[PDB]
Amino acid sequence: PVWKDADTTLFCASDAKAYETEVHNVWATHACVPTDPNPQEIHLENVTENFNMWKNNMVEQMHEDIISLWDQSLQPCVKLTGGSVIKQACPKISFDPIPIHYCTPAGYVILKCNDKNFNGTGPCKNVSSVQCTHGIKPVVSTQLLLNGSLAEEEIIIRSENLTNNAKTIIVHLNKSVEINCTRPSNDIRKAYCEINGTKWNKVLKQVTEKLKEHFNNKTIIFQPPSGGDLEITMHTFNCRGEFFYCNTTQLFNNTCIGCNGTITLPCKIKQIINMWQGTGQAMYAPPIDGKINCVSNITGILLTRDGGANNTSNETFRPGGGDMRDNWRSELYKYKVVQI
Ligand SMILES: CN1CCN(C(=O)N2C[C@H](CN)C[C@H](C(=O)Nc3ccc(Cl)c(F)c3)C2)CC1
Ligand SMILES: *[C@@H]1O[C@H](CO)[C@@H](O)[C@H](O)[C@H]1NC(C)=O
Ligand SMILES: *[C@@H]1O[C@H](CO)[C@@H](O)[C@H](O)[C@H]1NC(C)=O
Ligand SMILES: *[C@@H]1O[C@H](CO)[C@@H](O)[C@H](O)[C@H]1NC(C)=O
Ligand SMILES: *[C@@H]1O[C@H](CO)[C@@H](O)[C@H](O)[C@H]1NC(C)=O
Ligand SMILES: *[C@@H]1O[C@H](CO)[C@@H](O)[C@H](O)[C@H]1NC(C)=O
Ligand SMILES: *[C@@H]1O[C@H](CO)[C@@H](O)[C@H](O)[C@H]1NC(C)=O
Ligand SMILES: *[C@@H]1O[C@H](CO)[C@@H](O)[C@H](O)[C@H]1NC(C)=O
Ligand SMILES: *[C@@H]1O[C@H](CO)[C@@H](O)[C@H](O)[C@H]1NC(C)=O
Ligand SMILES: *[C@@H]1O[C@H](CO)[C@@H](O)[C@H](O)[C@H]1NC(C)=O
Ligand SMILES: *[C@@H]1O[C@H](CO)[C@@H](O)[C@H](O)[C@H]1NC(C)=O
Ligand SMILES: *[C@@H]1O[C@H](CO)[C@@H](O)[C@H](O)[C@H]1NC(C)=O
Ligand SMILES: *[C@@H]1O[C@H](CO)[C@@H](O)[C@H](O)[C@H]1NC(C)=O
Repeated sequence: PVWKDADTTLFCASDAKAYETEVHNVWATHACVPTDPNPQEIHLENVTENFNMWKNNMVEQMHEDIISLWDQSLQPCVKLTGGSVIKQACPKISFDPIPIHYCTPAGYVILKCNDKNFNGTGPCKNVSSVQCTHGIKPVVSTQLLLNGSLAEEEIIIRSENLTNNAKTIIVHLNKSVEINCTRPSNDIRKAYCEINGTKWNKVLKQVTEKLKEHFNNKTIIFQPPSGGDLEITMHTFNCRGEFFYCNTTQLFNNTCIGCNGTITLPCKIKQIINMWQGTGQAMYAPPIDGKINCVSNITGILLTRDGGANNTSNETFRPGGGDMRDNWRSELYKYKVVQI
């Protein structure tokens, strides 16, 4: 019953249905094992551990998989990679991320912080031990984190160094905000997302107050990104295979804290993407026919605070994204690998 921080090679578990053609099911059928049918965590009594979500290998462990997963599934007609043009087959596929678990091999375990207000760094008091993590959907997105877990109590602000403006801030919402995005049946690339103005605005209000506590009640200001390539300037995600690019100016720019209706963001489905796995562009074919719809829960926000504001009374925050390791860090933050 003693251990030390260490890294090893993990394996995955998921409930992939062997028959299903959906790319995540297929990727998990041949690369992951069946989920533990008999899990049991082991509370360690009055044991206090330290965690660090910004420096956790599990996150790089998951990243590598999703990159492998996307490489063998979601695959472009043409891939441009620093002066190369590999052409390929690019058939429309079935895409809907499932949860995947991360388990340790014999000789190690994962420590799971259960402080409902854990921020991801430092000390944790109620510490549990698990063999595998819970089911995590590997949802790829910028600006908004969708379909994830929620914070159990207060909205949590996660960062490696709040004081360093270069380090990303992950907001962990305690209440989700539904976001419905549709590309109507037959511009075929035109689409949009609908969001409750009231709900979203109340949540953003609350978020503002949280950041207030972390930044000496200094005026909090939200704005959209200042410069970017579209993947970052817009809220980007994949819905049923298609890459959606939505303009979130109406969430971070009306402030509005008579505005309380249904926010409607304009989006566009882009065949040509700047990849997240590695630098390069990938070009897909045009969209599939019929209404393409994905309703998702917004569960977190990726923010970047402005710099050089030290001499003012304001703090400016803009939605960020691009590095997916932060998206995985969004769910894995409470886990840590220790060798027995
Ligand atoms: C650093 N590391 C290595 C290479 N990367 C880049 O160069 N990126 C820059 C690029 C614009 N310049 C945006 C990229 C991005 O996020 N693409 C993206 C694609 C599809 C979806 Cl669905 C999505 F949500 C996002 C991030 C990845 C990060
Ligand atoms: C510690 O977390 C575990 C996980 O559910 C649970 O027993 C309870 O929330 C906490 N226990 C105590 C004694 O606080
Ligand atoms: C969410 O957390 C905030 C604190 O940031 C709190 O005021 C609010 O009541 C919480 N709401 C829910 C639904 O948990
Ligand atoms: C996280 O919590 C620890 C301990 O309470 C604290 O030292 C650290 O500053 C916190 N980080 C943030 C971003 O709140
Ligand atoms: C946090 O950022 C500030 C500003 O760059 C820096 O001076 C400080 O050393 C950072 N904290 C740590 C622990 O490095
Ligand atoms: C989502 O949007 C479409 C089109 O506006 C609508 O038909 C549907 O009822 C909305 N809600 C859900 C849960 O799909
Ligand atoms: C938006 O959510 C609020 C609760 O915050 C609710 O009163 C209202 O019915 C919702 N709006 C719509 C159009 O469903
Ligand atoms: C922020 O303002 C609130 C006012 O409700 C006050 O109670 C609190 O002490 C202030 N905190 C800081 C860090 O300025
Ligand atoms: C998003 O829409 C607003 C208008 O609502 C526009 O000013 C802005 O340029 C758009 N964003 C981008 C990156 O084009
Ligand atoms: C929103 O901010 C953007 C700056 O990127 C700009 O289009 C616009 O002036 C702002 N909104 C309003 C209502 O002025
Ligand atoms: C979120 O989950 C819903 C229900 O499982 C799904 O229909 C939707 O496609 C998911 N969103 C994304 C972006 O994958
Ligand atoms: C969206 O949120 C509701 C309530 O927070 C939850 O019951 C539901 O499972 C969430 N959807 C997904 C796809 O996780
Ligand atoms: C802004 O303030 C932080 C901490 O107060 C400091 O670490 C950082 O270097 C400052 N930035 C500039 C440009 O002075």
